Amino acid sequence: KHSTSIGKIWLTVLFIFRIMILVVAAKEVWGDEQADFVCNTLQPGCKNVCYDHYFPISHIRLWALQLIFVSTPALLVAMHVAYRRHEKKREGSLWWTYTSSIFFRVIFEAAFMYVFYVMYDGFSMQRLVKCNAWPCPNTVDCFVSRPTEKTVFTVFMIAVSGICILLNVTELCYLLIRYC
Amino acid sequence: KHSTSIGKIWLTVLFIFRIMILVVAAKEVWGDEQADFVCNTLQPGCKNVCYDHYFPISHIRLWALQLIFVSTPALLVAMHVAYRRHEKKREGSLWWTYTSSIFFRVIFEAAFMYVFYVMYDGFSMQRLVKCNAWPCPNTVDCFVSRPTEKTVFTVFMIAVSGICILLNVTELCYLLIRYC
Amino acid sequence: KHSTSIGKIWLTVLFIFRIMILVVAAKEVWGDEQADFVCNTLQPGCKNVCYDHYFPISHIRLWALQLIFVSTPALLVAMHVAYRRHEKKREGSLWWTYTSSIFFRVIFEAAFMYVFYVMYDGFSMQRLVKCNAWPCPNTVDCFVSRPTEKTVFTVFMIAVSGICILLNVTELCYLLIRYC
Amino acid sequence: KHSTSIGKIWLTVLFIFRIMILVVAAKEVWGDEQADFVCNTLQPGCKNVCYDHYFPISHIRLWALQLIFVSTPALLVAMHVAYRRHEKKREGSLWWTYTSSIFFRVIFEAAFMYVFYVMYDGFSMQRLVKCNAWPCPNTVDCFVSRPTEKTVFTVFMIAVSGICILLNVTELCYLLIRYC
Amino acid sequence: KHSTSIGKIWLTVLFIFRIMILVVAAKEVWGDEQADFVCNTLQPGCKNVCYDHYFPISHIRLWALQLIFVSTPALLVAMHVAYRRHEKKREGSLWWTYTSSIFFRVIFEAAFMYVFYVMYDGFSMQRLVKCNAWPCPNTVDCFVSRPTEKTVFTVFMIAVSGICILLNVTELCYLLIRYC
Amino acid sequence: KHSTSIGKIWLTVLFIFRIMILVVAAKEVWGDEQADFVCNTLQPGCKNVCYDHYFPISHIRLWALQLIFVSTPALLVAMHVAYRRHEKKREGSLWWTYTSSIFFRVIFEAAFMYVFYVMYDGFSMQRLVKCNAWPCPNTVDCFVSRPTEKTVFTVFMIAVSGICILLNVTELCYLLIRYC
Repeated sequence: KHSTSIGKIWLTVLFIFRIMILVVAAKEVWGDEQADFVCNTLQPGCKNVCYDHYFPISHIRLWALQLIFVSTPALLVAMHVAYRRHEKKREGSLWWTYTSSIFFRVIFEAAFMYVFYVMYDGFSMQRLVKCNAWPCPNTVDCFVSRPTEKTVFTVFMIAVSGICILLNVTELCYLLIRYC
Repeated sequence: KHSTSIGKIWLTVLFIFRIMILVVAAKEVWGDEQADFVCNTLQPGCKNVCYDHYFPISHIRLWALQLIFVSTPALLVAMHVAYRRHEKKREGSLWWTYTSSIFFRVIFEAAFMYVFYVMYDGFSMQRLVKCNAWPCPNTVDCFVSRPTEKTVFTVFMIAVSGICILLNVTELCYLLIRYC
Repeated sequence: KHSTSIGKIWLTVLFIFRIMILVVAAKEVWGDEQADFVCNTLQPGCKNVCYDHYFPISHIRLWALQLIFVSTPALLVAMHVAYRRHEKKREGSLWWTYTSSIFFRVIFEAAFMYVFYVMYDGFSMQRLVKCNAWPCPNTVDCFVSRPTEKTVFTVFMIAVSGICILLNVTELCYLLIRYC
Repeated sequence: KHSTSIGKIWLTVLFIFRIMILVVAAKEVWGDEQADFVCNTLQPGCKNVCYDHYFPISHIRLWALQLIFVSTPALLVAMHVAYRRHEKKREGSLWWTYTSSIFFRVIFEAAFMYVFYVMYDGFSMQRLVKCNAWPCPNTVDCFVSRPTEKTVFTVFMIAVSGICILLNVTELCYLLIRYC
Repeated sequence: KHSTSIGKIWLTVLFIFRIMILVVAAKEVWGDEQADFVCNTLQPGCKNVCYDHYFPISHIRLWALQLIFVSTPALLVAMHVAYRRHEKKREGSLWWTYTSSIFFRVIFEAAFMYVFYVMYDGFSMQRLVKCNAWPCPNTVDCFVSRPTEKTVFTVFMIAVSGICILLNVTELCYLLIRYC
Repeated sequence: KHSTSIGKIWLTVLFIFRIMILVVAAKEVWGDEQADFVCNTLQPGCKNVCYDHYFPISHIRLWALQLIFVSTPALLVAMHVAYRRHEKKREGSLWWTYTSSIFFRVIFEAAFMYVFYVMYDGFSMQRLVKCNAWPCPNTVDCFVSRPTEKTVFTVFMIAVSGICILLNVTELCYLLIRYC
């Protein structure tokens, strides 16, 4: 509604960039994450628990959840605006919705980025994971599928999300120096 | 027709949220539920009956049935309204359809949530299931595919359904304090 | 054309209900019907003939044929009406087409329901099928994939088809008490 | 252009019927025609040549070719009409195109039906085929996937094609009793 | 722009015919070209190099490249025409673009047909290929998947391409007897 | 906005050419890149690390990233233009956006072409790769799937990208001889 140049151009383009990466290239990279997960063992069920332990949620599913979460505040505004428009036919209020929506986008973007770091150590996928969860005997060596390609796409998504955080913080800074 | 702000915004957004989770992320998590179901046994047919025993209906199929059921009352209203519109050209009556439709949505939402709890104990998927159905000899250990990721998506869908119940109860409360 | 409330609302909603069940949930339930059909034998070709014997046509293919058959009479009417409209530009006749179309819909619905019962005994799929067709030696035990989930969807489709029969019979009753 | 009731209603509906069967139900029946083709032998390459010998072209591909061939004469007319319309802006001639198009449809329909009979003996798929093509040693037993379901759909397609031939012959009879 | 009857009817219909064959029937025929390529050997890597040696590019990929290549000259004209239209608002020139576009279509059609012959000997696929490329020991027998069905579709595409060449040559003949 | 003939015709046609190659033919040439990657070894995990070592990112994913990157500058301009249009309603500036966009396209095109050369040596895929990464014992022979077909498509994409660089350099040359 009252977006700046970066609000409606550099934020909408980067959002489409993230979706395009997810659906065109990234999704099929993760297609055989479990199928080509190879563990050096003869113990039945060891592969299931080790993959589940080291990948509690896939990266692409986490990114899909993140994109769904950061697009919801914009969607809520587009229905509140279309509702107040018809209600009158039957600033101030609009300002508080647009400032909170930016605030919620920053929180959602930072929360998922924090989840990525805590759950997956850093941002580089390792070739070998060592697993001692039951029923694997002692420690079992398992090997990840396409660790390098997944690292490349992880860096792309994290870097763009970090840029989107900065582009949202500046808009909050601009809106919080005039009003207050 | 006579919806409040939460009726046409917070209820329609949450409904789209559930569909987006189901088709974009959740469905492929359950892609190999039976293909990667691994049992420690040499008995033919044991894997078929143990998977069937512990998963009488898949979670995503239950969620798809729930969404189809909770969207039907809205669909029925949108056809009754378009029918009465042309019938006159050839409140009161509309009020009773909109109050019952909300009532049926609450019952449908609560019924499926109850089915989820009774059928699947709690809301967390276990890594190991112990099965003694014929023809499995004694008790056979079987291992579930992606139990943690399925648990995460189960919590998401249950929480949103619980919120949707509250958003529907308040609208019934508002409509049942003015008329009665 | 001259449909009642149940003719254009409760019949069109149920028809869409059946299609949504078929394409969104049911079809992938039957995805691995033969792939996970497991027989306890070492005889080549035994699995092929036993599956063919017990599933001469898949449930979803029978339902797809049923929906195609019960939608043609309506499609024929919508083209006859659009043809008579332009022919004049270049009741009575329309009444006989709409009464026969309902009649054919009832026959098609009842015929497929009868085919379901005769071919598949009841409406519950069994876990074990015993097969003695050549080249299987003596009697061979075979195990069905997802028997419980298939039973659940079978009951849903049969119940809705039975309701659709009743909704079509009443319209025939209403049209056959005024004219005759 | 100058079609009768059966020309534009009963012929167009049956054509959509054939396409609907092909794409919705029939295509996935033939999905594992070679994958589940099982031969009782240890000879490498025997399965490839026996399947190729007994299925020189799949039924669904033959039906797809038939539908493409019987729809081209109508497509050619729809471009000739749109070409003569603009040419004048820049009967007799139209009659000869519409009579030949019906004639070519009958020939194409009968040619493919004749191909089906000659290539595949009758219209019922057998469970067992005996194959002695090199490099199979002596005669090798092979087993077809879903022979009964394929027979059911073969009968449907042949019966509808036979009806379409009759519906096209009558139109030729009507056009060949007035002009000649 | 200045096309004859065969230019805009018989050439556009045949082009759609080739696309329809490619996407509806032909593409799935080549679905398991390498998966069902069977060689009589125990040498790892032998199957990879023999399939690559005998199929440097798949037939459907070659046909897709042909259709893409023979469609750009028409696409280039449709953008040059829309560019000159707006440029004036801001014959002779159009004639030279339409004559060269037909010329390039003939060259592209003939080049790919020549590539098909040189690369694949004739137009019939053989059941057996004998391969001696490293690391295969001596000569290894390998067997092609669906050779007869692929031969049938190869003949269809070659015959239509030959017809399209003749339809393009006549238009060049007509355009080169009036101007010169 | 101020594009020449080559800017809006020969550059947009080549861009569509690259997308058509990628989605219609190229993507499923790379469909089984890892599935048919065959290594001569019995060491678990050896295949995973050798494929990852020699294919850090798939060619099609690199091309998809390249197309996304070289289409962003045009997308940014189309939103800046639509933003300045409405801002006035509420040359010079447009010139600097269109000149930088061409500049960024050249850099992005050259950067990815350089990445292709450095990462993959030349532009021809080899049949055999020798791999000594842990845990592979000594040096292990591995064999690539469809090396010749991938080489053919690699040459096509490199040649078109090189042409696109030249078409973009000339436009920069034309714009940098009038202004400067």
